[PDB]
Amino acid sequence: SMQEEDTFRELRIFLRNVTHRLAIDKRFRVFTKPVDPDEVPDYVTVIKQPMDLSSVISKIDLHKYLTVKDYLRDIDLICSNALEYNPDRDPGDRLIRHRACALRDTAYAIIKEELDEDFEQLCEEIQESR
Ligand SMILES: [Cl-]
Repeated sequence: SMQEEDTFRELRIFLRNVTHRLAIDKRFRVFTKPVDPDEVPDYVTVIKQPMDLSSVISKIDLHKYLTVKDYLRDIDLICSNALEYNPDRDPGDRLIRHRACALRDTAYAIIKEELDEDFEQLCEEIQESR
C-alpha cells in the first residue's frame, strides 16, 4: 500500500541521516569509500563482501533495506571486515580495528536513542508479509 511505501520512505530518510552522521566523523574517513584495488590488491581476495558507507548510501537509495536490522548487518560487516583484514598487533591495524568498532558502536548507540521500537517492529512485519 501507499502507507507501507510511506513507512519505508521514513526508514530511508532515517538511515540516510544516521549514515551521514557517521560519514562526516573524521575517525571514520577510511570507511567512507571502497578500498582502492591499487593501494590494496589483496583486499578483494581476502574480503569477500566489502562494505563502506558510500555503498550503504547506494543501497538505501536502491531500496535494499526494509528494516534497521538489515542496515545494521551491513554496519556489522564494515566492522568485521576490518577485524579480519587488519588483525595484527601493530598500531596501524589496532587503530583501524578501534575505528571500525567505534563506527559500529556509534551506529548502534544512535539507533538505540533515536529509533522507535514500534517503527522497527512495523517495518519487520511489512517485510515478513512480502
Ligand atoms: Cl589518521
